[PDB]
Amino acid sequence: LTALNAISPIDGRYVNKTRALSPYFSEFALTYYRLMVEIKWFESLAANDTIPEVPALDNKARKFLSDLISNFNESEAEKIKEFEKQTNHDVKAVEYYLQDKFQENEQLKSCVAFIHFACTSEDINNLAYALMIKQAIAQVIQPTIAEIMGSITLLGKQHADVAMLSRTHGQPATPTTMGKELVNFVARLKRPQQQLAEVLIPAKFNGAVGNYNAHVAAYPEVDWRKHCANFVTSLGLSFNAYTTQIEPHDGIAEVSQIMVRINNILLDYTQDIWSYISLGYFKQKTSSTMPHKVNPIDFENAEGNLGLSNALFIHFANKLTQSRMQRDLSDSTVLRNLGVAFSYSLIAYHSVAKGNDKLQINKSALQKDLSENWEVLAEAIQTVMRRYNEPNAYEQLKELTRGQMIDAENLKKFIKTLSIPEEAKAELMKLTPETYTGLATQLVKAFS
Amino acid sequence: LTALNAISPIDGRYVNKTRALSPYFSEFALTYYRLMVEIKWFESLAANDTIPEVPALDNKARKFLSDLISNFNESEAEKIKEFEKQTNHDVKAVEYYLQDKFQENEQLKSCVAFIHFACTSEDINNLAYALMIKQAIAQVIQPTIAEIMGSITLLGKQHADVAMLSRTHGQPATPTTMGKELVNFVARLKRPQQQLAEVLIPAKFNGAVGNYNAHVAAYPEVDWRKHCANFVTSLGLSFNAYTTQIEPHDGIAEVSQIMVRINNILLDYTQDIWSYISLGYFKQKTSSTMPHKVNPIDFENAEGNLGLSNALFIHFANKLTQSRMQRDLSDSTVLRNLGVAFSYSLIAYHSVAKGNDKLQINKSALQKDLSENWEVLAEAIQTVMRRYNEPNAYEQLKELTRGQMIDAENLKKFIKTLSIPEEAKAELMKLTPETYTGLATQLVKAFS
Amino acid sequence: LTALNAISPIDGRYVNKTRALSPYFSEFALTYYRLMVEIKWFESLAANDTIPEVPALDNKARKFLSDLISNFNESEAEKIKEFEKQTNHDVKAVEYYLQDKFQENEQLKSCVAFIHFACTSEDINNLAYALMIKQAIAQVIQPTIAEIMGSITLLGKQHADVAMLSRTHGQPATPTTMGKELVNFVARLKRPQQQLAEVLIPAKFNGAVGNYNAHVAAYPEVDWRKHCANFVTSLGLSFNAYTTQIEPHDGIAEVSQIMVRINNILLDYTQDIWSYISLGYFKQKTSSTMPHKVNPIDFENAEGNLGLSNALFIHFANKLTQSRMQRDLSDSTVLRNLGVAFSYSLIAYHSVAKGNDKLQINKSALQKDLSENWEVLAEAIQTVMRRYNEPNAYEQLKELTRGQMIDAENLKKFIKTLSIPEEAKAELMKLTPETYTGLATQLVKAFS
Amino acid sequence: LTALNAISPIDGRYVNKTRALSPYFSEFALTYYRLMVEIKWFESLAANDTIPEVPALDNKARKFLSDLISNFNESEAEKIKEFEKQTNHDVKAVEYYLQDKFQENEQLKSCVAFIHFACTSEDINNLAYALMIKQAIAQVIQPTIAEIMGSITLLGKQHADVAMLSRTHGQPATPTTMGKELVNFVARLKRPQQQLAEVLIPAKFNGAVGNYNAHVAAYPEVDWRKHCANFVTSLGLSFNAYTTQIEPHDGIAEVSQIMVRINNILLDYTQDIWSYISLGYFKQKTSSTMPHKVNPIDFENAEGNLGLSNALFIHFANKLTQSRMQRDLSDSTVLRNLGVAFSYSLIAYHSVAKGNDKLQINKSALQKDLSENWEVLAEAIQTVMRRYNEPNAYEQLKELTRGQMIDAENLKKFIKTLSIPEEAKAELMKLTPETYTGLATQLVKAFS
Repeated sequence: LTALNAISPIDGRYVNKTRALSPYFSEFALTYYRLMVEIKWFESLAANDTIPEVPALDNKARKFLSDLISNFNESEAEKIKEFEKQTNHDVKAVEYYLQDKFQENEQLKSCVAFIHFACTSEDINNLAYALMIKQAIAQVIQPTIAEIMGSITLLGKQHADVAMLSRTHGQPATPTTMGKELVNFVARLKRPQQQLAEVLIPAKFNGAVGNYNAHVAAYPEVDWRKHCANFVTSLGLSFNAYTTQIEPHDGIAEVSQIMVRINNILLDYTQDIWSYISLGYFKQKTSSTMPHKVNPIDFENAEGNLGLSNALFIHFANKLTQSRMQRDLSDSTVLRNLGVAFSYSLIAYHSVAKGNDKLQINKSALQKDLSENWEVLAEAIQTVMRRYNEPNAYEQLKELTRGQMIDAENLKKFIKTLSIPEEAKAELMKLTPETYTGLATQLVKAFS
Repeated sequence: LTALNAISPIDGRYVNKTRALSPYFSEFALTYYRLMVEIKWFESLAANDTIPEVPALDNKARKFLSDLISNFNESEAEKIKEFEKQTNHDVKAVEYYLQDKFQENEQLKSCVAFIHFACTSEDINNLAYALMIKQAIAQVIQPTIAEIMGSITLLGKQHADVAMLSRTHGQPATPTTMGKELVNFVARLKRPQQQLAEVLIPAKFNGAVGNYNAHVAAYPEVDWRKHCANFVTSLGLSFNAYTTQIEPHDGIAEVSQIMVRINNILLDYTQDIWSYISLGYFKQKTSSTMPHKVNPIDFENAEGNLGLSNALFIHFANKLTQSRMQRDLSDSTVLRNLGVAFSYSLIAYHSVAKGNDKLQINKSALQKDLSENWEVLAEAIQTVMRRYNEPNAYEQLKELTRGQMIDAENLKKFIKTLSIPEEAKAELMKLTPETYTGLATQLVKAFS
Repeated sequence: LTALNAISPIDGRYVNKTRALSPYFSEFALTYYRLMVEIKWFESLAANDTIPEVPALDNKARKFLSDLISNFNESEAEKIKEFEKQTNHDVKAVEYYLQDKFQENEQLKSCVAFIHFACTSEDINNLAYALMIKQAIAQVIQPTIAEIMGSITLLGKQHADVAMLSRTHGQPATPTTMGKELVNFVARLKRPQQQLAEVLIPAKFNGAVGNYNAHVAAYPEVDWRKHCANFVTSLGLSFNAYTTQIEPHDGIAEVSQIMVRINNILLDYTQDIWSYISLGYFKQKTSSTMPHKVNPIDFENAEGNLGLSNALFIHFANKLTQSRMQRDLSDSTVLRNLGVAFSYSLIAYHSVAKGNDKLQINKSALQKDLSENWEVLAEAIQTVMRRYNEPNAYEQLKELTRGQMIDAENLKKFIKTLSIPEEAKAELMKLTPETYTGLATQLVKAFS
Repeated sequence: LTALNAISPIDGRYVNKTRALSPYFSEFALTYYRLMVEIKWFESLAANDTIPEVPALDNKARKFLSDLISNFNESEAEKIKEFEKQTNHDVKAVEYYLQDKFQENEQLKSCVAFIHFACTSEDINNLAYALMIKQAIAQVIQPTIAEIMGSITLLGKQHADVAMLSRTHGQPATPTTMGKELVNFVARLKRPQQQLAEVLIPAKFNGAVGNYNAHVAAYPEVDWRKHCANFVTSLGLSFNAYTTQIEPHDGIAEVSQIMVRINNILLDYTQDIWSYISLGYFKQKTSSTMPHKVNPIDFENAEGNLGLSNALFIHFANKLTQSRMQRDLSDSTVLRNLGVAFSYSLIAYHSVAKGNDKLQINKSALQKDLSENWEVLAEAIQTVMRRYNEPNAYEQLKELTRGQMIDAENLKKFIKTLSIPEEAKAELMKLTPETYTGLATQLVKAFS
């Protein structure tokens, strides 16, 4: 396999864009996390007083186990792969590897029967996946989304006071500012971004079918529910007390849906930026002094990848949350694809950041449009009329706007014919589209 | 239109099952909520000291406005429909109606210019829909889901101690209890049910494009952001400070996804109950004394409706969250269908409740299966072996289980050949599949 | 139920837009088609020589049965509903109704035991639904799509020669004509429209589980496969020889996917028209002589409804095509919603037709844009250079276009500096953006 | 990149299962097909009499071009990648490569200006993708589906006469045969499999925006529509005369939907096989002589991958079929993922084939169930009653079946109490559930 011959663009065309996820989602990562889980389980038994058959671990034993995790590499992963030759269960190959390693330590040599003690394969797998999700989000996904938010915020702040014609149903409307329109997207991102950071990833640890049966058979006297809760919560996960063989994956569905919400806001953003480029509101920043068009390719690339990511995330939320009776195995193969969904998202985020850095505001395009659309002041005139209790204020302005092409002159002429205080007239005669932006700039400044 | 000739089964075949939603989602409801919003806006202006042009409302005026809402009916809705003849905007027809009504009150007669003051149609619509969603969830949806949860919980409690063979990949596995398997579903429902109750429905109120432009044109001196925040929050909604013409609908997406999560757990439930019926684990409760099969039709009906509801909820979350620039109108028609999605859910909930009430446990079916599958004790033997540091405990039991058809006799014989303490042997020889349920019943009792 | 209180906008806000579908999809329609199917089955037995126990029907008997179908009304539907009080199966209520009616005819009085002979409920239901689909498509859906195609074609023909600036990635590109851009959509619609017309709707008729078991028990000597094939094919349907209790619904999936393909082309159309309106390329046709903006609301309404229709059609294709073993009943409730999906489509088609009729071309907007974008001729210059074997033709024009703002003057100046035949220069100096439309108009004229 | 560190299981865990697709979908494949398209275009110009500026190619020139395609390798792909350093468009790098190669041939040296003559990048890309799709389907996908169909057919034929209890709504029903139930799936696969083989993949070739503008600028006298039609149809593709810059991708949507239809039938199959395994109807074929359970893992793996494939195929059909105006670029990145969808399908097909080969019928399980469910003969008794005009035949059998547990004895006793011919009684008294399979075996034998 080379990136040239890869079928998926995640490991092919975009291989350099997605590498950050490889330590979390890959056959190597899954092996690393299963190994970590098996060792940490064994350690939890050594740490428990009511399980005297596993003695407390001494300095040298702790370090040996610690070193298995920090020294884990391709070579060692291949060794575990070697053991898969013998087993029905991949997870069993990790137990075999550990049995092998325990021989190298005087104290551990003796304790091999307690590796994977009372566990089912899914006890190990669900924890491994819970940790992969938790860490991919904490180290890669949440920080990247934070960066995109900062990027759009910076653009919003910079263009806080840049007046702009609105378009509602595609057509000239009450003005805003470019920075306000940009800040609106960051405001939408805040809630699901915080939700993404805060979700504790669910995990269970309770034997074959969720009832600690084998645990209780061997150690009726150990408080297994307490032991397993403390084990799982020690890893920074959300202990699920109530499961079958599998953790039911509703937490994966929740995380998938948070990602969908984020991706859809960003989808909306890429489509609006593309429109602003189309209108010439942005040009390329970088003959050196001459204005040039910016190619919106990065936003179009993000747009395509955001949809692919959602396709998979939506599927996960729907499919993983049914499993026949105490479970069917059809979720296993699907879980190997969590990384693919996050990868399409990540590629999209990188594209948004890259496109954002190309944008330079084109003030003259924005000003041309405002100066051609004086009709957008009509509501200002109408609302001032209302204040002074003028009856048919809306109909009157509709009669005006539909009967002539409005500019400064006709507006002034209409205003004078109104029965409103002279000061009120004067203020309306000062109004221009570029100065009818309401609280747009104030809202941008207030935004954090 | 009669229910016989309706195209949608929501207003046809299932008309009686869905009526509870009509006061929240229907052209009548939308009119009622727009009217309420317009009146409450007008009242907020009267209540504001910095807007002296609308005087504080006296006893009689408050009651008149109050009465417009409580006395609203088909007759009045038809009257508003009458005004739609004149207008581009449906919401405008409500203003016309109110202009008409204000004539009937000495004080209100004078204040007609302040109805819909500085508002855009979408200010009224988004609030109306926010309230419809909020109240449909608070009065109908959340309580119905609470009822389904209670129903499954009661079944779980009743069958807490009823031993049952598990099936993993469809095949005999470590035992559980029927009540434990039922409680697992309620445990999954807890989190999204609480999330459904807690979501404050987003709403905005800020003029044509989100910047209070018309407000500021007429009243530069009024703190509009404060006024509008207090207005929206007074209604029990989540004020959105940052919008275009529309509220961006990410809250609708969040609510839709919570509903999807709930529906998927219930989808899983209907499919498992169907399987338990298929296995004869349940029979009909209601020749009077003779056992009869229960027809799983109610669970199959729920299954079909849960999928339809999700189809729409998924669509809402994806489609409503993009809108071109300061908005396109394609969301309007889509919002008229929120009730349809909730209706498919509601029909499904009613079906689950109805099916649940038909289930009677069939103990002999459950016992037959346990007594035929002694192989499921193997892990108990293995894990006891591990405790006493016996080396190849897993391989030994695999060699046993794959070479003979296991019953009590072969098991006893194998156990005796083990090198474990005599007391350990004795306890394993007491074990039976129906008594190998681990902490299933303890977990059911602990469940709330 | 009134349209005001309906939850679904299909039977509410849009009740008048969707009535054409009521005779095909409604509880009344389903009853009508079940009745028709039961009668036509009974007639097929009378018509079979090897079934002498049902005598050939005489003039009076044929007319009596014929009249049951043509005289079917609300009153009669209510009577069948009356019998549902007694039955597990709705279809059984139709048999009871017919038993009742057969008493009114001397010959039929005697043959009541042969109503629903050897049938299962699903034999009747699948045929009823097959006919509802077949006829809704033949009478309503396919003709409406044909009308939309004609509408867009007429617009295309009218604007065949109207030069227009293209936009690729939102930005000025090689010109086309408005009519060519419109005709492109009709070209896409041709194939799935023909496919929609040609699909023969699958139907089966073979007893409880697909094997004619009950038929063969009573009449081992009758060729049931031949009888049932001829019965189903006589109705204009596609006989499925191989089924369980249900027809497996892959034909419904195929039809749903054809509808999805059509709806997506029309979705693309509504979005482009909205953009052309936004650019001012269209204005309202209908102060009388003054240009006015067209509001794109009809296209936005179509856009929203097309997505809703696809949401349901996609769901049907995925969900209806699994059914557990010899069937589960969860498809039943889902089938009652086929009409809802077609209804969202129909509302969208009506909206497209209505919007199309508002469009008037705005030539000056189109001409302004062409005259401002002479850079789009660059490829013409380059390709003429290639013809005369000029080496770096692309790089040279990129060097030109990126270094100055191109107009007629700079272009002429550049052209003269080329080493190409004098006649070649002269033809390029004649070129203008509005005259660089290639074969756009020729392709429009050729289109049918 | 190694398979261990790949994020996608397509190029990771399942790398060996998916390699067949690499020559069709990979950055290498895309380069190969772009190169082939560019060369074949150039050849089409040489072959055209009205384009004398490109002379007819001589033996040596044809072979040189031919050799570029057959000798294409990683080395050459890397060389094209080298040129991407200089270009905005990847396709341009192929032109540069060819310019380079043309130097090595006396005749071709002279014709470099005609490489990519009048083409746009998308002319090359859409053809390249059309060929990749066409060939992946013809060489890999359609033959693999053919193999799965044969596999299920063989199982159906082998078990043609093996009586089996049906289950409708999970519950005992009229018998069938195992082979009939299997053949039902192959019958469903026939139509979409033939449709998959027959679809001619759409492709266009017409310059920047679909109008041959640049072609006509340089060669007004050449019949470009005829030339390009013949070019595209010579490649075994479906010429699209009517496009913008892109081929509109409705053919990709059609192919995606055919794949969805196939995958859903196979999804249904994997779920039923899993149920038959659960019931013990199948055991493992391979202590040597003792019956052992078959683990349904291969069917569960297929189930998971079929859903992933559909997620992507559904997305393609919806998203690729809109593109803003004369096109946006967001489809480009999405097209790089066509292979991923086909790969999930292929992995699933391999799993189905692999699971099928493990199944051995377990006759005693099937016979036990039939012999315990004599109630399923009731409809036979009822239908024989109907034949001899017995009035309440259905109600009578319901009264029987609901009042006692039916076996051979009660049935015989009931039959004797009927007023039907003595021969009719005798034949019903011979009936047993295992002999009430109707035309199941006859239908299996007839199946091809």
